[PDB]
Amino acid sequence: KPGRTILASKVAETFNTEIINNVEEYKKTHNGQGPLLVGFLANNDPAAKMYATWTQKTSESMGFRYDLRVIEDKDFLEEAIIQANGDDSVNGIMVYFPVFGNAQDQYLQQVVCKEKDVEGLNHVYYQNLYHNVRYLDKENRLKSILPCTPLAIVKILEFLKIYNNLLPEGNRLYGKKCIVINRSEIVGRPLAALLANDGATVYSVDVNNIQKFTRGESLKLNKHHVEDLGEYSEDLLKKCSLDSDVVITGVPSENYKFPTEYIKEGAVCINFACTKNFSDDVKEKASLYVPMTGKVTIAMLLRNMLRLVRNVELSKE
Amino acid sequence: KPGRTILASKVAETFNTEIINNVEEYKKTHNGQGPLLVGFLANNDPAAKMYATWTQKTSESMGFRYDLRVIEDKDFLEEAIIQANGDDSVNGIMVYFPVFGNAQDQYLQQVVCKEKDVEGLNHVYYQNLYHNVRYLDKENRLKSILPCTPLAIVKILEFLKIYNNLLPEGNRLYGKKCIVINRSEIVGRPLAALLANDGATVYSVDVNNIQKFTRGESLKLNKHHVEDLGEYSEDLLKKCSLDSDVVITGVPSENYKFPTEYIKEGAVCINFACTKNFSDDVKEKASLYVPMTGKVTIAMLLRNMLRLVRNVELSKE
Ligand SMILES: NC(=O)c1ccc[n+]([C@@H]2O[C@H](COP(=O)([O-])OP(=O)(O)OC[C@H]3O[C@@H](n4cnc5c(N)ncnc54)[C@H](O)[C@@H]3O)[C@@H](O)[C@H]2O)c1
Ligand SMILES: NC(=O)c1ccc[n+]([C@@H]2O[C@H](COP(=O)([O-])OP(=O)(O)OC[C@H]3O[C@@H](n4cnc5c(N)ncnc54)[C@H](O)[C@@H]3O)[C@@H](O)[C@H]2O)c1
Repeated sequence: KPGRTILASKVAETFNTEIINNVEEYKKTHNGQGPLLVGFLANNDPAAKMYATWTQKTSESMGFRYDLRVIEDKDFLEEAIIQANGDDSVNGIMVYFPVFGNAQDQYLQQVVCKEKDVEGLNHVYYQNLYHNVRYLDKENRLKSILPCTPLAIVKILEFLKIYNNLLPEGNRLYGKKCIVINRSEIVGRPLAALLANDGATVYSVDVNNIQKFTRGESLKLNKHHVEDLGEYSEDLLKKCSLDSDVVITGVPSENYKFPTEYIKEGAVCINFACTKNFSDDVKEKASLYVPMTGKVTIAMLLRNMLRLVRNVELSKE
Repeated sequence: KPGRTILASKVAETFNTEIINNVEEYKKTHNGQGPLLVGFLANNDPAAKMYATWTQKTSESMGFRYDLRVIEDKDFLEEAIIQANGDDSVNGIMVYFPVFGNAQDQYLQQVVCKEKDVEGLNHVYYQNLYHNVRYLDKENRLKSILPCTPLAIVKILEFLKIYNNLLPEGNRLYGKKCIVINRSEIVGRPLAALLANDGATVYSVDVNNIQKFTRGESLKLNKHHVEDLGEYSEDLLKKCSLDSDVVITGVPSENYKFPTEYIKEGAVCINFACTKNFSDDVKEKASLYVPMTGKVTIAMLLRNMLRLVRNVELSKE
């Protein structure tokens, strides 16, 4: 029996009602105006532009004052971010990567004012995710947000009902096997960790080697315990994936193909890469298939902003 | 006439007297004990171990309580850093890269407690270097340190007398042409920038393309203006280098060779890569030749620590 297909939009539909209401309350207190979310586009990519347009329309639709400040020359994007940080009118900032396409982007993600960083690119949010820190302040008022991409995927699994919503917080994924074909510091590694923290065993795939992320094994630090595995062998990946009942993928290659033999029956497949790295025939094998995150990522990024704003008001004094 | 050769040690000799005296004053106030500098070694590299030993002996020699906490499995190095951050006894922390050998190391460099980060790996010090910020606080008490590697190279040039010590601060390199064969976010890019900020025109070389870093061109941000150049062409590099009277190199390849034809007569050559990327015959062409930074980097890293400590006492209330 062929597997169904769930669109990112359908998942995002769920959050609309929640997000909207939060914005309305904001509008009251802030004399009719909603929060100003700025988006920096500094790359010449049709896909990025398309996504940017999506974020634009979706946010405006909800009631956000969205501004898409496009930069010509890469190096000035930084400067733009600086004055934007100081711009009180600006309530949230996001950057459309790849800007430079290397370490620089990772530098830039640390330039955005932490309080306004809606995507959760700032290092602090990453540490907190790895060390299971829920808040920021001592008095537990300011809740620490998580980077939208992995947070979205999680929410996707929650929607798909994989997260057994009958177990205590941080263990809903107990008896589950997951595999993430990506270990990028921006999404892959954090995603795998985030999953493992919820109970599931994770097979983290990388070009060089594979690893097995599991629950924290220390008392000095509540961080996921990594179990290193054999060097990247094609047939090895197969074995790992076959055991995994949940597979996530995010390889940048526009011509990547995840062998459908690897997919286990009933396996839930999710792709976050801006490209189609999944082989079409995957439908009959996977129980559920989500072609691309995108729209879901946007919803999270938005609600994250709402949390940041609430945090600003919460830390106003 | 063949060019001379200056050893990193000889340069570091200069700072000994300064560093020592600062430590003695510290010893008084802190009942005979000097500052505790911890070094995390988590890589299986003969060179790194050798360097670690050097830092160990040099610091102890000066009067620093040096501890070399070696970690077996990479993933636990992080945890070690955390408890070390909280360890009040620890006055400074440094990490021996490559730990993981990828993005992770860049993640880890942001895990070290900013106040104890002696090498200047933390993002804040990088921003300040790029935005010419001298201090941290509003009242201009806490001076912001710069990452030891590029800071060392600068000090090397200051020693070599390239920095015309008769011009006002931040313009001693005015009529000088420099080229940096490295654009790593950790050293290359910051170094080139740091140089340009002092007046000199910089040719930043990368595997993909070359660029021309120059003085700040904006009023909204005091950041060096980058002039992008043609894609990396071998004979192009030649042209750039020929104009450059000062050449710095840091390519990781143990078998790299910088064609001596590129070197201009009287050109000052410096290498910071842990490997010999310079062709031996370079002596007759270059006016001065510094084989490797190492020892100088250590001295800076040390004095940086002294500044951090002074900053801690300075921000005690
Ligand atoms: N949907 C979104 O909102 C969103 C957000 C962030 C990232 N992304 C996607 O993720 C990509 C991130 O890649 P990057 O720029 O960090 O590049 P990179 O190549 O440095 O990292 C890619 C990661 O995937 C791994 N990978 C690459 N080829 C692989 C292969 N053949 N087999 C197994 N693993 C492989 C790499 O080892 C690495 O861990 C982006 O290009 C984008 O397409 C999408
Ligand atoms: N002496 C010290 O204390 C110290 C400190 C930091 C770094 N280092 C050295 O610098 C290296 C940093 O490299 P990385 O790990 O970031 O690796 P990487 O390959 O990601 O970056 C190396 C940088 O040099 C450039 N480069 C590489 N090959 C080149 C070539 N053939 N021609 C021109 N440019 C080239 C790359 O484009 C990049 O900008 C280290 O391996 C180490 O050897 C030494």
